[PDB]
Amino acid sequence: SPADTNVVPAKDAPTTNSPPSTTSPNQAAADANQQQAGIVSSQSGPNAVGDSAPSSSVNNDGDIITRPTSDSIAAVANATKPAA
Repeated sequence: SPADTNVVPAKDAPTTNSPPSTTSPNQAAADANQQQAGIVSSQSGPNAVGDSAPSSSVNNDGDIITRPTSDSIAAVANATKPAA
């Protein structure tokens, strides 16, 4: 029974479920993933307490991004263009 014999991490899996948050990026994501898996809260006790998941917002550096790393470089760049 194929399409089962071979299952690999989905496209961009690290941070798929990760919800667009500005409060606790990781916690918020370690939860979308939590409910996502279907694992009820009351079921996993101590575990689902202090935990993080890669977040779709957190970006590669600590900083809690609010838009693509690229469109952010684009902001700084644009805001600096003396009249040719």
